[PDB]
Amino acid sequence: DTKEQRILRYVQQNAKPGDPQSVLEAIDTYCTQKEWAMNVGDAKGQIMDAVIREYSPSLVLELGAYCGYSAVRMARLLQPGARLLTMEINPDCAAITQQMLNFAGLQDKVTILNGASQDLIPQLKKKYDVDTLDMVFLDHWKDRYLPDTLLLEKCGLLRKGTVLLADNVIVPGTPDFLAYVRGSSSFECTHYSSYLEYMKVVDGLEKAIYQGP
Ligand SMILES: Nc1ncnc2c1ncn2[C@@H]1O[C@H](CSCC[C@H](N)C(=O)O)[C@@H](O)[C@H]1O
Ligand SMILES: O=c1[nH]cnc2c(O)c(F)c(-c3ccc(F)cc3)cc12
Ligand SMILES: [Cl-]
Ligand SMILES: [Mg+2]
Repeated sequence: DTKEQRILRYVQQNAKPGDPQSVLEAIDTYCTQKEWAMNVGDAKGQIMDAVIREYSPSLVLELGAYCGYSAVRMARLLQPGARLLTMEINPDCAAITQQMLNFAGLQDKVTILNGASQDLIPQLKKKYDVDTLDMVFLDHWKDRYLPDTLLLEKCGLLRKGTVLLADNVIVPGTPDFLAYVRGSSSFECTHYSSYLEYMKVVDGLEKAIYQGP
């Protein structure tokens, strides 16, 4: 078995079905005590929670699902009828994520799409009936943050006030993306300093609010 299978089994055997908080706590326990994994984690997760509560987004797009930790984190704070779409290139992880969400009782709020972000983003309007996004969580791969931001804009998926929230802007780091959004009059940016999940290593999130062309 894989690390990701082991995380899912741990949740299944140490959390309560239908209880998102118990799922997050189980994942965080496993990943602190047993095996590190690239979940956004509790420290940065608390910042994400504060952002989600401030904006109450009706439609969120996540890039990079992994085991479903961040999807659970966000979806448990969505209002009735609000929705999360999450894109995941690795089919084994897409299946873990789906099972994680099912266990948490969040499956009605989330659509887990198996494919590359750069291939799926251009299909959101016609295939997935999206108009514009209220929030984007970028947490897939550092080198895709800038290209996928520019693709989102090309595809007409951003509106005035769309919130981009980017993980790992310090470690592994996303220098092109940061230089771009911080230098562009089309974004208003704020940095939230924190720590790499499960580690005493500095990391941070960037919030970049789209301001129109
Ligand atoms: N181009 C791409 N499109 C979609 N998924 C991608 C991708 N490149 C990498 N990924 C996926 O992005 C994930 C990064 S880890 C995601 C962690 C998750 N957001 C959490 O905090 O719980 C991996 O599962 C990886 O397979
Ligand atoms: O590739 C990633 N995608 C999404 N999130 C990540 C993450 O949160 C990480 F900490 C890391 C990471 C991996 C190894 C390290 F030594 C440090 C950070 C990687 C990713
Ligand atoms: Cl943490
Ligand atoms: Mg990350």
